[PDB]
Parts: sequence; structure tokens; C-alpha cells
Amino acid sequence: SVDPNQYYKIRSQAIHQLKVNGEDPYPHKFHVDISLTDFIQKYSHLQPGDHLTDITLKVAGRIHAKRASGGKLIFYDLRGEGVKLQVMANSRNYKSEEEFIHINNKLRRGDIIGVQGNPGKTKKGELSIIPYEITLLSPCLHMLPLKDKETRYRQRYLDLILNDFVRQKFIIRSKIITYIRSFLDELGFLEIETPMMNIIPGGAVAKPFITYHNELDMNLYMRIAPELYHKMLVVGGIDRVYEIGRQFRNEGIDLTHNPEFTTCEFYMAYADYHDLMEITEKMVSGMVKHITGSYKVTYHPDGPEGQAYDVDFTPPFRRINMVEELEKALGMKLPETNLFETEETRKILDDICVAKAVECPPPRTTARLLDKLVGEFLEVTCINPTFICDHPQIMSPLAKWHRSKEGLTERFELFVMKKEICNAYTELNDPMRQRQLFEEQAKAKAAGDDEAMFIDENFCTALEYGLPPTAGWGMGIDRVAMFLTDSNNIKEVLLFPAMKPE
Amino acid sequence: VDPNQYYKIRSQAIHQLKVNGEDPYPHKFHVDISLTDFIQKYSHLQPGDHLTDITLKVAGRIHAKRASGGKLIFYDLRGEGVKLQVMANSRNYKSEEEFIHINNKLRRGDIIGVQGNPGKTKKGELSIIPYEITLLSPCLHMLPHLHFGLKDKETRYRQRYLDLILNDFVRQKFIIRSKIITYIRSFLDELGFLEIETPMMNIIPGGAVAKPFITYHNELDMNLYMRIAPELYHKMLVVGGIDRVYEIGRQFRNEGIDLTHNPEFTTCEFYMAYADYHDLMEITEKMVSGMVKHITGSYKVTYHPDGPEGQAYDVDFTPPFRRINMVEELEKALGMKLPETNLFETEETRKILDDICVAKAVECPPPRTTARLLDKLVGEFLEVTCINPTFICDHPQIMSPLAKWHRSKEGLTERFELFVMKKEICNAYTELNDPMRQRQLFEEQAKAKAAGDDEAMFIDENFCTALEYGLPPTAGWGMGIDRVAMFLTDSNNIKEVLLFPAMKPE
Ligand SMILES: NCCCC[C@H](N)C(=O)NS(=O)(=O)OC[C@H]1O[C@@H](n2cnc3c(N)ncnc32)[C@H](O)[C@@H]1O
Ligand SMILES: NCCCC[C@H](N)C(=O)NS(=O)(=O)OC[C@H]1O[C@@H](n2cnc3c(N)ncnc32)[C@H](O)[C@@H]1O
Repeated sequence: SVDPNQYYKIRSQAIHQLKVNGEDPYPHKFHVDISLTDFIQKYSHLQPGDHLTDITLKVAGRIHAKRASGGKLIFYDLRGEGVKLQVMANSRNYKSEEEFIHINNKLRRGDIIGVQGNPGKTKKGELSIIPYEITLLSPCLHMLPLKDKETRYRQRYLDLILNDFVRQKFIIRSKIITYIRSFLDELGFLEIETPMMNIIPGGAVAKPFITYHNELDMNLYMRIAPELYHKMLVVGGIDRVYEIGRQFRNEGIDLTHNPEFTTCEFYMAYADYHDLMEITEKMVSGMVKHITGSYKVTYHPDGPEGQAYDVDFTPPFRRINMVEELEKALGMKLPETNLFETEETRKILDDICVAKAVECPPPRTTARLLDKLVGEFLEVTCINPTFICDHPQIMSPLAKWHRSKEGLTERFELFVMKKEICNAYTELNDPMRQRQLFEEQAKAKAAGDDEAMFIDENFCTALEYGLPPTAGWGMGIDRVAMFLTDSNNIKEVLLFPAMKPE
Repeated sequence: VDPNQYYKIRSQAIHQLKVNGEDPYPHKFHVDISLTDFIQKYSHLQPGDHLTDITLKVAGRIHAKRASGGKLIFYDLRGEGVKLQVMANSRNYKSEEEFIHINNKLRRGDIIGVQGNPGKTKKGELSIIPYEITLLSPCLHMLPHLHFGLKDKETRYRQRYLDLILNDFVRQKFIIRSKIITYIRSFLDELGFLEIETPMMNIIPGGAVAKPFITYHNELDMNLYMRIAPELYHKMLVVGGIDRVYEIGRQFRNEGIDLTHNPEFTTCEFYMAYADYHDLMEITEKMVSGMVKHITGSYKVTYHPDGPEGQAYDVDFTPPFRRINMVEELEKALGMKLPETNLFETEETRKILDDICVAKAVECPPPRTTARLLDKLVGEFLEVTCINPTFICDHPQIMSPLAKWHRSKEGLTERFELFVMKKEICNAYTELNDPMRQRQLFEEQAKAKAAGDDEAMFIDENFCTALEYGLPPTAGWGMGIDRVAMFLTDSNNIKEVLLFPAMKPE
């Protein structure tokens, strides 16, 4: 048995000699007549022993096995597109005996080859192609083995070659995105692109990446959300806009966070958050039914040997109000919602966290304590899709104030399998109120909150030209893909996930 | 009145409405019908008609406010790219007192809701005759006067929302942008391509010759580069056995702004196993000609290289596209023979090209590499003569370190660029898939980078290891979406087709 580095060195020398001899081991064009998939669909009815001499076809793929059965006969296990096809290299059937001997000497497991041959089926019932001629298209210079998660992510190409289920997760991911586009296109939304480099990042509470433009001699930030730009287009008269695109957040990596991820955001003039709850139910349950075939999905959050959950996407989804549900979950009344700005509320919330052992790193502000208490006591009860509604204004600096509950806003988040999938609200369109909330945010930054929003004057000026009553919405695409591919790790649904180095 | 005085006065008026509970920013106005549907449904009304039995709620932005005595006032209501006249009549309003109150309250630019009955003026103008108008969002700033409009480009580009409010041709350019992207997805989906997303933050940037943006990740404690192209990720997926992939997405290049460059821009890149670049010329001809025809109704498009006040040109997208070879057309344009193409990597050839650029007054800032000198000469002598869609083919290897060597012309590659209306649109080639020859070209590129070439590629060892597992013979393609939007909207400035283009600050 040879050694993988010794093998690489021998196979490199062999391919070099092919070059110096003029054997052209990286040819320019091979014309494929038919895919492997259609070859199987056309010919897998044949009878054992058959050999259709009147049909000549060219296929191509990757050798996954080379098994010899004699001096005149060699079997190649050809793979591609998710399927297999046996090449039955028989000397009698080949272009010549001299050329037959030579091509079989050349080929190894892993090479890309083109086969020109006839359909057939072995005595043992295996569908095959019987070649007149095989062409080496691209030799594989390394030894092919994949279970350990680290190698699959650093070398996704090996993962795709060896693990058929991986291609399917990314087909599902592609179907998610394509469904969303045609859902919103049908509603009249315009698909738009807005800057990913901003003088001032905003649209979310997140830590941004910073970079530098040499010619303009200015710092820029990668966007954390396109929200501010979308609301400026609504001011401009484009009543329905959406964007599926990459966001960037300088935050830690875990099972549901990657530093670059994909969201869909859309904005709808003359709608409120109640309208968006209906659209969300309709879109999300529709997507799940279209992709999986049912409203029910089985999710394994601790891998396959762990506990199974049945998540039920039948609309209408359950709704819970944040502050009232938290009171029921803690067993104690909280301050009146108009007192959430005060230091007494902050300390009251602080004490509750201490008593209930809910950790919260500094700064221990009212908004961050409430977040920690929600995740601990509410979010973990959201197995099926659940709307969590009416967030305190102090957590929602871009959301319009609630119609009848002072201190709250017209906001919702959708949770599925205890994880946040959507964030939405009636948009704050009062520019003076928006400017006050920015000033609060910039104070929360000066007082230790790495993720608090910057003041965006240019955005406040836009609101001064008149933003119609509007409602916007954001969905984390990667996370949806997780829950439709039974992946408990976001790295399963990212082709090349962010990794620590060597 | 002064524009700043107007802003101060209107802010104070609106603030007094809040303090008096007049709610100038109401939560919900339930619209019954869009303006577009209203226009279609009641365009069949006869002149002078006034439906007494149809009451509808619409909304929009007041574009103009014209009084006609104290009992009648017309509002020109805009939205969705269309216009609807509100014929506000005191006799039909909620009351004559409410009529005075709302007309004095409202100004040009306000967002209003309108509840009323369809009608048509004696002059034949489709109207709505309101029972009640509601302010939904006041416009606090004085809008550019209805006379001289909004024409100054600096203002349009910095306040794109203002541009959109006042210039309907702007909305049309971005509708055309959307259709371009949607057509490409349909074309490529139908051919079986899988739409993919590959990383925009890279340990090292690759896939192009460009200067990158650098950034930093705190938790992982490393520098990252914003991507200059997705190319290397795509070719690794073809090694992985996904024979057809594509991606329409942002690229980032830390280079100067001009009429055809923005620091961030959008490309479609696709890779197709078992194809070469001749196959991609046919595909490009079909996609692009079909795109123009489907979107504009014609294969002929009008082109003004010098603005609307100047010469108009008809540009024909009917395939086949003209095909020329780079080196020979360059030699033609110069009137002078360049060195044999197997000599394009020598220093003596770089010297000759440098001498020529000096002589022809083609500027090239340092580093004056063969590729950059060649790129400048092409831009000066060939790009300007590509009006109709044109394939420029068979670039020398030294400009194409990821492109496969030409199967019969030593020193050249199997590459083409599509040029339309004096602009580069596409870049494509048969993909280099010999990993030993790809490492060599990486090494030369690193040497140049040591000698201070901001744009030279890094040695990507992970990519080279990938090629050693076997990349099938493949062909790949990159198209500038912004650049297609330019030529399909007769725009000579890329800022016309980016919603928020990068600008130097105030
Ligand atoms: N005006 C309405 C608000 C719309 C969306 C708002 N601008 C916004 O960005 N909200 S968000 O909640 O911060 O992000 C949207 C979704 O992105 C997802 N998300 C957030 N951070 C990450 C990370 N880091 N990785 C993956 N997915 C993520 C998650 O599902 C969120 O619900
Ligand atoms: N293997 C095939 C190569 C495919 C494309 C290759 N990876 C690449 O990046 N080529 S490129 O020419 O550098 O860019 C592709 C297109 O992007 C467009 N482009 C390039 N720079 C800019 C800038 N700065 N702004 C706008 N558009 C731009 C232009 O249409 C180019 O043809």
C-alpha cells in the first residue's frame, strides 16, 4: 500500500512524462453527447447481456473505482451528477489492442475521463457503456479517501465528490431563494441592490467590519443591513423593494452565526406589521410546502441519535406578546411599559437576571437584559414558527411606536426551533423621533455598547422629505436552509464557511 | 422664501400638529386600489362623468397644488410611475370648514391619502373627487421648483430619493436593471445551472487582477480581504462535481472612480464543465441578443456617445457578433508589428510596448507591466471602435494568468472579451486546469507583487491543491451587470445605473 504524499509525487512525474511525450493529459475540448443521468434513464431497462452496437455515445465523469477482471477486460466505476455508470472496457471492443493496453496503464482512480462507446448490460445485470475509446481529460494527482467535519469544510470539493447528500442541501438552499424571489416578484416588488460599503453602517444592532478606500482616503464599513437604503427608496416612490444579499457582522462564530450571511429584506409602503404577519405566514408555509411537500418537518437539533422534533408550519402561526408572556414565564409582574426608560426598571431587570441566573455580559443595559431574559424564557418555547410581538421601544430604535401600548412598538420576530428567523416592524417615519432615538443609541455606544447604532443624519434628512407609512421585514436565509436540511450547524448550508486558519 | 427658512417653518408647523394631537404621521391608511389600477379601471369614463356610487381610497405624493378660486383646487398626485388628478371641490368635501383646513395644511411634496369618487373633468382628465384627504407624511423641505426641475448630477446622485421623486426616467433605468438580472437567471436556470453563493471575505483575494480592500475579524483574529471575483471558488465546485454553477453578486475593488468603474459592482459569473470558449461565444450571443430583444422589443438600440445634444447611433445586437483578434487589431491600429506572440513574456517585449506607449501618448501609471501597457493600448485603439457588440479574442497569456493556453498560437490564450458601445461587458476563457502550469503563473504573479504591483495575485495554494484533484475541461464567464445596464439605458456614466453610487464626500 502506497503513501498519499509518495503517491502525489509519483503521479506528478507520470503526468509530466505524458506531457513531455505529447500525450496531452489536459486536453482542451471533449464533446459530451449525453449526461450520465439521461444515459441511465434511456438504457437502464436493457436486458442482461445486451450490447447495442448501433448506438455510439460520449459521456464523461470521475473514476471512483478501477477493478480489473482479466487481461482483456477492466471495469471503471464512473460517477457524476449524483449517479454512477459502469464502463466495461473490453479489449475486443476497443479501437485497438495496442491503444487499449495504453489507456488502461494511464488511468487511475480519481481521473476525469471521456468515454465513447455503446450502451450495454453485464451478465450480472449492471448497466454499462462498452467503450470504443477512452480519453484522459484531467488526472487526479492525489489519493481519494469523508466523515470528520473539519475536512469537509476546508475542502468542500472532496465533500461534494464523496458525499452525495451535500449537493442536495445546496439544491434546497437554491430552491429557498428562488421561491422567495418569485413570491415577491408576483407581489409587484422590485429587486434592488444597495451599497455594501457605507460611510455609516446602520439598520441593525451589530458590530461592523471596517476597511479603507485608498483613492478616497476614507474609512468605510461593510453593511450590517440594507434597511436605511431601502427606506430611502420608498421615499423616492418605489413602494415595494426587496434585496437578497450578503450582510457582514464582526461577531463570534457559532452554530447559527457566520460573519457573512444572507438575508432577504423587503419594504412595503402602506402596510403595517399586521399585514407582514399575514405575508410571512403565507410565504413561509408556502415555501416549506413547496420544497418539502408538507407543512410538517422533522428537526434533529442534537444530531440524529438525539431528540426528534416535529415543526408544524400550518398557518396561522401562534403569537405571543413579549412583555406579557415574559411576566407569565417569570411569575412576577414587570414595570409598566412606560417606565422602561428609567434606571429603576434597569435595576429591577438586573435583579431578576441575577435571581434567575441569566448571564449578561456588560454593558448590563435594559435592552440587553431584556434580550437575555427573552432568549432564556420565551425563545426556547418556540418549536413551531412563533411570532414574538410588541418589543419595547428601547430594543427597537427603528420601529414605530405602538398604537396603544406606551413604551412598546409595532414589531415582531419569527422564531422556529428556538432560533430567530425573521425580524420586522412598522417603520418609524417621524424624522424628529428617529433623530432622538439615534441620539439615545450613540449614548449607549459611548457607555459601552459595541453594537449600538451610529447617528445617520443623511438618513434623517431623507425622512424629512416624507416616508409614507411603511412596513419592512428581514429573514435569515441560511437559518431557513438549516431548518429545511435538518442541519443544526450553519456550516452545512454555506459552501465555504468561515474557518480558523491551519 | 429661503430653502432653510422653509424647512424651519414647516418643521415648526408639523411639531405643533404633534403637540395638538393632529397626528401628522398616522399609523395606517388602508389603500383600496393602486393608482395604476385606478387609471385602467376608470379610463373608460366619459368626459364630465362623476360616479356617485363608487368611493375609493388612494395615496401618493403631491407633485403640484393649484388653486382655482376659493372653492376648487387641483392636486397632481404621483405614485408608481403614474399621475392622478385630485379635483378637490368644496361642495363635495366633508365640509366647507374641513376643506379650508386641509388645503391650508398641505404643501407640495406631502404624502396624502385620498377618499373619493372617480370622475373625469370636462377637459377629459381622469380625476378622483375627494370626500376627505388625510396627511400621511409631510415633506419638510422645499422641493426643486417645478420650473427648472432637478438636473444637476451631484445632487441627483447624493439624494437619489429626490432624483426618483422628480425624474421618471430614473425609475425606468432601474426597472431595466432589474429585468437584466432576471433575464440572466431565467436563461441560466433553464440550462441547468445551480445558483450559488461563495465567500465575499477571503483569506487571500483571487480571480482577477485588482487591488483589494483589507479588513479584520476580531474573534478569529485575522485579516480578511473583500473578494475581487468569485472565480476560484466556482472552479473548486466544478472539481467538486457540480458541472454548472453561477452567481450574480457584488465584487469589491480598491481602485479609482470613473465613468465605468465603481468600487463595488455586480457581476454574473458562470462556469460550465465540458465547454470551451467557442461554446461561450455562442451562449453569449444568444443570451445578450435575446436579452436586448426581450427587454426593449428590438434588436436595434439607440446610442448617444456625446449626450442627447449630439450624434445618435443605431447599434445592432443581431447575431453573429463581430470577432477580432487582439494582437493583430492592435498591430493594425498602430501600423507596426509587435513581437511574435511567444515573446510576449520577455522584458524586451515589455520595453518595446513601453516605447510605443510613450510614442503614442498612451499614459500608463506605474507599474508599467506588459499586461497594463497592453490594457492601455487596447483601451486607446480598440475599445473605442467597438460600437456594435464585438468579441476581442485570443489575449496573450501574460494578461491572462488563469486562462488556458491557446491550442495552436503559442503565447496566447483561449479568451475573449465582449465590448459594446465602447465599454467592456464580459470576460471569459477556457479555464486553465493544469495545476503545475497554474502554479508557475502564480509564481510570476507573486514576483511582480514583490516588485510592488498592487493588483498582482497572491499564490493561492488551496486553489492549486484543488486543481491537483482534477478540474474537468471547463469554460467560465463574467459579465458586468452595471455595464450592461449602461448600454441598455444609453448611459455613459455608471452612476446613472447604480442606486447609490460612491461619491467623494462634501
Ligand atoms: N425594518 C425591519 C427590519 C428588517 C431586518 C433588519 N434590518 C435586520 O437586519 N434584522 S436582524 O434581525 O438583525 O437580521 C435579520 C436576520 O438575519 C439572521 N442573522 C443575524 N445575524 C446572523 C449571523 N451572524 N449569521 C446568520 N444569520 C444571521 C437572523 O435570522 C435575523 O432574523
Ligand atoms: N474565468 C472567466 C473569468 C470571468 C471573470 C473574471 N473572474 C473577472 O473578474 N473579470 S473582470 O474583467 O475583472 O471583471 C468582470 C466584469 O466586471 C465588470 N467590471 C470590472 N471592474 C468594474 C468596476 N470597477 N466597476 C464596474 N464594473 C466593473 C466588467 O464588465 C468586467 O467585464
